[PDB]
Parts: sequence; structure tokens; C-alpha cells
Amino acid sequence: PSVFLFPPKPKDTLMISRTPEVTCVVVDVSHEDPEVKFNWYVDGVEVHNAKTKPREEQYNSTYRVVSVLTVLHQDWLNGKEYKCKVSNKALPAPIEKTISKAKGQPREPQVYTLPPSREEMTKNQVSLTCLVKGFYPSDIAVEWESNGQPENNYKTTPPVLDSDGSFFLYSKLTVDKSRWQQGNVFSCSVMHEALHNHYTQKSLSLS
Amino acid sequence: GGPSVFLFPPKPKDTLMISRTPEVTCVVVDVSHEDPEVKFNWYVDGVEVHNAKTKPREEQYNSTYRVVSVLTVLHQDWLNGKEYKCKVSNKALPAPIEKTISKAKGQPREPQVYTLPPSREEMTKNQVSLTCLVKGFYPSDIAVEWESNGQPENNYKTTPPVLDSDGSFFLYSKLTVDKSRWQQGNVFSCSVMHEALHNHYTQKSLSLS
Ligand SMILES: *[C@@H]1O[C@H](CO[C@@H]2O[C@@H](C)[C@@H](O)[C@@H](O)[C@@H]2O)[C@@H](O[C@@H]2O[C@H](CO)[C@@H](O[C@@H]3O[C@H](CO[C@H]4O[C@H](CO)[C@@H](O)[C@H](O)[C@@H]4O[C@@H]4O[C@H](CO)[C@@H](O[C@@H]5O[C@H](CO[C@]6(C(=O)O)C[C@H](O)[C@@H](NC(C)=O)[C@H]([C@H](O)[C@H](O)CO)O6)[C@H](O)[C@H](O)[C@H]5O)[C@H](O)[C@H]4NC(C)=O)[C@@H](O)[C@H](O[C@H]4O[C@H](CO)[C@@H](O)[C@H](O)[C@@H]4O[C@@H]4O[C@H](CO)[C@@H](O)[C@H](O)[C@H]4NC(C)=O)[C@@H]3O)[C@H](O)[C@H]2NC(C)=O)[C@H](O)[C@H]1NC(C)=O
Ligand SMILES: *[C@@H]1O[C@H](CO[C@@H]2O[C@@H](C)[C@@H](O)[C@@H](O)[C@@H]2O)[C@@H](O[C@@H]2O[C@H](CO)[C@@H](O[C@@H]3O[C@H](CO[C@H]4O[C@H](CO)[C@@H](O)[C@H](O)[C@@H]4O[C@@H]4O[C@H](CO)[C@@H](O[C@@H]5O[C@H](CO)[C@H](O)[C@H](O)[C@H]5O)[C@H](O)[C@H]4NC(C)=O)[C@@H](O)[C@H](O[C@H]4O[C@H](CO)[C@@H](O)[C@H](O)[C@@H]4O[C@@H]4O[C@H](CO)[C@@H](O[C@@H]5O[C@H](CO)[C@H](O)[C@H](O)[C@H]5O)[C@H](O)[C@H]4NC(C)=O)[C@@H]3O)[C@H](O)[C@H]2NC(C)=O)[C@H](O)[C@H]1NC(C)=O
Ligand SMILES: [Cl-]
Ligand SMILES: [Cl-]
Repeated sequence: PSVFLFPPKPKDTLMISRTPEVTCVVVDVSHEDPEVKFNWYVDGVEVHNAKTKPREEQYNSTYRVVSVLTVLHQDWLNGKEYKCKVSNKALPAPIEKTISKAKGQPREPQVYTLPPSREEMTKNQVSLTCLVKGFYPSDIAVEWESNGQPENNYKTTPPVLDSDGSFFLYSKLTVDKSRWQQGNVFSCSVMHEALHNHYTQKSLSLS
Repeated sequence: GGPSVFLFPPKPKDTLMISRTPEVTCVVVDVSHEDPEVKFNWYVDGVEVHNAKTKPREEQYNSTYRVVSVLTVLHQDWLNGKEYKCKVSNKALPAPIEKTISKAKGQPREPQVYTLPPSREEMTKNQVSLTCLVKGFYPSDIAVEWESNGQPENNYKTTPPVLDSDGSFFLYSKLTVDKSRWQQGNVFSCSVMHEALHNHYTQKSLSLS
């Protein structure tokens, strides 16, 4: 059987209101050795409050058994080390994967907004750009707002690694050229641990 | 509990540059000890070909074999959407496995390319960032570079193609330059290679003011 350990969503670890969960996925458990017994540890110290989900048989030969652990916000942002430990008869020794927040100094993202280029202004819709660079680790979340209302016609590139070991990304919001003319304000907002209040906003409006 | 086949396409740049070699790799894994021999047959649009380079078997750390076979593809063949089928045979299988690969089947779309300068707030920095927006292209195979005067700049990074809401793709490319070098009106150039541009190449330039 094969063990895969997953980290929480970036907004879940950043907002005091939400619930971050580290997940531990067991795959390839036989119908003759079906017993999977987990053992979680936070800095090697065993915890018992994991919520093992209903065992679901995957559509092939085998089941997959998933254990959800809520993590403390302080702990994950102090990159404590979460050890999943799945035991099965079919295994030689118990398998032990280990996840944590990315090690090293957290670095503040720089957030810049870029307005559509003139060549684009000839088209029906235009492209509002948000550059976010110099941040570490790569766990981040980017959204678009206008008139304090969620804009949702955007796409964001993945974090790309840069020469200093920090990350950058761009987010592109697509709007009707008409709407951007008449100088509406559109806002790019970024949530990252290194920010004060784990949030910054920047904005952009027709000059 | 049987061998698994995986068939990979050529790298984007390799399909787009006349100097590179675009190749199709067919990888067999989970080959057992008692049934280790793997036979490859390769078909280009249904016609069998006999110049793949099949590598020797190679035992992996998990006590199974991995056997691969590499077929070079012609640049024009791949771009015209020929279909490359790898037929793997192995005594542990009920009948041969067949996988087929080709270019992406959707309607080609010319990339539109827009250059963006630094933002005013960025200028207060020691190093500023020149931005290329390549959008609306399809398929996602694309290559992007930067050029100054006539030499290829080498402090750029490019995002992967991102799937847009119309089923085409976009990416951005970022180049980091000295603020004082963008100052003084130097020209920088963003070159894009894509199957559906004329001569498969377009170039856009960025200057101060
Ligand atoms: C049999 O079968 C099985 C199964 O399968 C299936 O089925 C079948 C029938 C078919 O179809 C298939 O195909 C399918 O799939 C199988 O199994 C398998 O296995 C494998 C192995 O073998 C594996 O693999 C792996 O994977 C990984 C990942 O994955 C991912 O992705 C995918 C896609 O496709 C998917 O599917 C998966 O699942 C995943 O995902 C993920 O997950 C996770 C967990 O869970 C998560 O997390 C989480 O999340 C959550 C969320 O939430 C929620 C939301 O959403 O929000 C909540 C809410 O409330 C709700 N909502 C509502 C409205 O309701 C929701 C709900 O619930 C629902 O969902 C809705 O519907 O929810 C939260 O947030 C938490 O907190 C968290 O935690 C996530 O999200 C997801 N995501 C996504 C995107 O999706 C990967 O990664 C891997 O890779 C790795 O590994 C390898 C080796 O191993 C290598 O090669 C690579 O490279 C990698 O590596 C790595 O790397 C890194 C860096 O680089 C490092 O770090 C490390 O260390 C490394 N490692 C090593 C080297 O080792 C792989 O790929 C898979 O997964 C499986 N699958 C499954 C499905 O499970 C089996 O196998 C078979 N058998 C045979 C074939 O024989
Ligand atoms: C044992 O072992 C072995 C080995 O391994 C090793 O060892 C171990 C022990 C450890 O250590 C580890 O770590 C190592 O590695 C194994 O094997 C394995 O197996 C697995 C399975 O099981 C596999 O997996 C797969 O994968 C893939 C990918 O892969 C890649 O990547 C990775 C990372 O991640 C790596 O690892 C690999 O290698 C690969 O890589 C690649 O490769 C290639 C070749 O070479 C390359 O390319 C090339 O290159 C060259 C240079 O060199 C030149 O350039 C040329 O030109 C070319 O050709 C590349 O680059 C690379 N990459 C990188 C590195 O990055 C994936 O894909 C898969 O997945 C898939 O499948 C699955 C199934 O199974 C599923 O689930 C998923 O989902 C997927 O799916 C797919 O998908 C797609 C999309 O999505 C599709 O398509 C589609 O279709 C549709 C229809 O409707 C539509 O049309 C659309 O549009 C489209 O798109 C397809 O179809 C699908 N498929 C299916 C479903 O089927 C997987 O994941 C792996 O790979 C392996 N590995 C190796 C190494 O081999 C075994 O297993 C063991 N055993 C036991 C028992 O355990
Ligand atoms: Cl807490
Ligand atoms: Cl050729």
C-alpha cells in the first residue's frame, strides 16, 4: 500500500476563521489485508483527533482510506512537522510520510498592477494584469474585486520559481473594454503569510 | 498486476525549432521477472515504421522492469497531426496494449502578444520587470524568449500555459533588468514561437515612453 500526505489550502491556513486540514491518503489496500491503522504525530508527539473517513473501495481492485487531521494555525505557520503513519499487514515496516510548511524565511510579496497595453485596447475585451513577486513560500491566494464585489472572470498562473528562490505569478482579469473605459476601479487582492494582516490589496483604474 | 504503458509527446521547443529533435517516448513499467520481454511496434498513421531506438530493460528500485522506446518524429509530420501508435506486447498481458498520440486536436489559434512595462510603483526599485502577455493561443505548445539589440536576454522566466475560459491558453513572461537600463530608452523584444503564427514566429518590442 502507498501513502500520500497533502497540505491545507492556502486561505485555510491564513484566515483565523477557517479550518486547515492535512490529509493522508492510503491507496492500494488489498481485500485480503484490508486493515489500515493510522498514527499521527505533530513534531513526533502522537495525536488522536484525526477523523478517518468512511472507507471507500476504489473502482479497481483496491480501497483507498483517507485520514483528515485539523492543524492549528500557529503550528502550520511555524512549520511544525506532521507525520502520518499507516500500518497494514501487507507492508514490511509501517510507512511514514512527513509534510510541513516550506522551510526558510517568509518573504513579503510585492504586488503591482498593470493596465492593458494599447494594442489590446483595439479589441472587444481587455486584460487587467496583476504581478505578484518575491514571495516565499509559494502558498498564496489571489482574487479580483470591483466596487467591493467579487469579480470572477480571472485566471492566475501557478507560482513560478525565480532566481533568488522566491516565487512570482501573474493574474489576469478579463473585462469588456467598454467597462474599463469609464474608469471603474478594479482591485487585485493577495493573501500571503508574510503580509501584515495576511492580506494586501492594490488597484488600477483608467488614466 | 500487469505492465502499464505511457506515451509522451515531444517537448514544446523541440517541435518548434528546426535545430531540435522532437521525439515520442513510449514507456512500459511494471514488467515482471517471469515475463520480462517487451516487444514494441510503431505505426505512423497506421503504417509500421522500423527505426525507433528501443532501450534495454532496466530494473527499478521497486523490483520491476522499465523498458522504453523512442521514435523520432518529423517536425512537419507532428505538426500536421499525424498519429503515433505504440503497440507493446508482453507475455503477462491478455493481448497487446496500444496507445496513440498526436498533436492537440482542437482548432489552432494565433497567439496575440502584448508587452507591458513596469508599474510606476515598481520604478522606485533597483530592478524592474518587463512583462510579456501571450494570450489566446492554441494548442499550448509555445516557446517565448527575450532579446536586446540583437542578443538573447537571459534573465527572463516564463509561466506555464494557463487554460483560459474560452479553451485557448495564455502565459506571461517576465524579464528583470536594471532600472537605469530601462531608463535611457533601450529597446527590449519579446519573441514568440507558435505553430499558428506566420513563419511560426512573431516579435514585439518594449521601449521607455
Ligand atoms: C486504482 O485506482 C486508484 C484511484 O484512481 C482513481 O479511480 C480510478 C478508477 C481511475 O479513474 C484513476 O485514474 C483515478 O484517479 C489509484 O490511486 C492513485 O494512486 C496514485 C499512485 O499510484 C496516486 O498518485 C499520486 O497523486 C498525487 C496527487 O494526486 C492529486 O491529483 C489527482 C488529479 O487526477 C486527484 O485524483 C488526487 O485525488 C489528488 O488530488 C488532491 O488530493 C488531496 C487529498 O485529499 C487534496 O487535498 C485536500 O483537499 C481538501 C479539499 O476540500 C474540499 C474542497 O475541495 O475544498 C472541501 C469542501 O467542503 C467540499 N466541497 C463541496 C462543494 O462539497 C469538497 C468535497 O469533499 C469534494 O471533493 C467535492 O466533490 O472538498 C482540503 O483542502 C484539505 O485540507 C486538503 O488536504 C487536494 O485538494 C487534491 N487536489 C486536486 C488538484 O485534486 C501526486 O502528487 C503524486 O505525485 C507524486 O508522487 C509520484 C510518486 O509517488 C511522483 O512521480 C511525483 O513526481 C510526485 O512526487 C512528489 O513530488 C513532490 C515535489 O516534487 C515531493 O514533495 C514528494 O515527496 C514527491 N513524492 C515522491 C517523489 O515519492 C502521484 O501522482 C493517485 O493520487 C491515486 N488516485 C486517487 C484518486 O486517489 C490506484 O493506484 C489504482 N491502482 C492501480 C493503478 O494499480
Ligand atoms: C515501480 O517504479 C516505476 C518507476 O518509477 C521510479 O522508481 C520508483 C521506485 C520511484 O522511485 C519513482 O519515484 C520513480 O519515478 C513506476 O513507474 C511509474 O509508474 C507510474 C504509474 O504507476 C507513472 O505515472 C504516470 O506518469 C505520467 C507522467 O509521468 C512523467 O512525469 C513524472 C513526474 O511526475 C515522471 O516520474 C515520469 O518519468 C514522466 O516523466 C516524463 O517522461 C517523459 C519520457 O521520458 C518525458 O518526455 C520526453 O523527454 C525526453 C527527455 O528525457 C525528450 O525531450 C522527448 O522529446 C520526450 O518525449 C517528460 O519530460 C517527463 N516529464 C517530467 C520528467 O516531468 C502521468 O501522465 C500519468 O498519469 C496519467 O495516467 C494515469 C493512469 O495511470 C491517470 O490516473 C492520470 O490522470 C494521467 O492520466 C493521463 O492524463 C492525460 C491528460 O490528463 C490523458 O490524455 C488525455 O486524454 C483525454 C481523452 O478523453 C483528452 O483527449 C485529453 O485532452 C488528453 O490530455 C492520458 O490519456 C491519461 N492516461 C491515462 C488515464 O491512463 C501517470 O501519473 C510514472 O510515470 C512511472 N515512472 C517512471 C519513472 O517511469 C512503477 O509504477 C512502480 N511500480 C510499482 C508497483 O510501484
Ligand atoms: Cl488554533
Ligand atoms: Cl523533418
